[PDB]
Amino acid sequence: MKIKPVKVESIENPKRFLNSRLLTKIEVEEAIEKALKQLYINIDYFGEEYPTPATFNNIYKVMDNTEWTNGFWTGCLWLAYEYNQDKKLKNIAHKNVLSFLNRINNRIALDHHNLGFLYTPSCTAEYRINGDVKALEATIKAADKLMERYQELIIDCLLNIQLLFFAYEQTGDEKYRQVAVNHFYASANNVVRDDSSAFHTFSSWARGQAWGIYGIPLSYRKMKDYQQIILFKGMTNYFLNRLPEDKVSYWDLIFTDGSGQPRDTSATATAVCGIHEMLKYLPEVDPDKETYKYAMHTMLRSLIEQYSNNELIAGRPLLLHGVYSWHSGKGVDEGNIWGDYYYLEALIRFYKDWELYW
Repeated sequence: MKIKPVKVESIENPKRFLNSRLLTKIEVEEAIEKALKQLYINIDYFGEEYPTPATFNNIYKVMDNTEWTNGFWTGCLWLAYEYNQDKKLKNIAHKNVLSFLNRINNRIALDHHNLGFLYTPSCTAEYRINGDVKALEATIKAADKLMERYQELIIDCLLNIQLLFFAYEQTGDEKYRQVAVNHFYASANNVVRDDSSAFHTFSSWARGQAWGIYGIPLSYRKMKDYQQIILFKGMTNYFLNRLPEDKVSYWDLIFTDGSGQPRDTSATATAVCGIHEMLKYLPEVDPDKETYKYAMHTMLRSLIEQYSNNELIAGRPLLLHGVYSWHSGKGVDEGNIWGDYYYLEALIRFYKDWELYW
């Protein structure tokens, strides 16, 4: 299958990225340590329960395993575990995994399309880390449910399908791969506009753009279609060209400095992960490769220096100033758990050779 032509905008004023300082080991390390201090605080606060999708006045409420976002909390714990190998983290995160197994076994609150977001950073993550068999079981069950739904289109489905590529690799069953590949091309052609912008379902919502920026290289790993690199370039350049002075996306990329509109830091964290991933594969002769490298550094630096949480009290997020849903008035200028997750994932990506949960 083919990818429709898209307009790849030239990266405007590339020196805005190229003239910046790369992040040092100590800077990233200190950001990770600050994040983990908050996580350890929140461990005692949440116990075996979960943060709400977004904070309220920058304090998460405590909820059970029933939203679309619970996996991102366990994801934070596993990422912390990547850094310090603390058995305490493993023990809590594994209890979450058992809860996720229970959730899929008993079909509890699973009327959410992105089973990938729920099971990948929680269950597939533990499997990646230590081969836990119940984490594997939950993941395969999640994958099977997704397969059933894809026979009985949203941009974040580009991350959703990673669960299918995993199932293909684990079982050898080609059907997982076929559905994954088919859904990729259908999403790419439909949910991405000709100017390389995006909408949610089939102005430019920043997180939707970032889902594409990360979803595409994730899929590229498993498909190796060069037109995916072109599409990544289209979507990424569109994003970078609409970043404000501090390089942190406003919630909608039609807004910039002086708009008075809230930022969405979660979109920027996700884009940093996406660019980091794509750079593993992008040819050295790509004239924009170095610009991308510096871009992701400048974006992540701003998140660390200007947006990361500095108040270490119960319920605080890792990262401030996200937007959950502007139109519903939910989590507007609030921390959110996926933003926390991708922020920490970006830090871990920069710090170590990280084995992807995705």
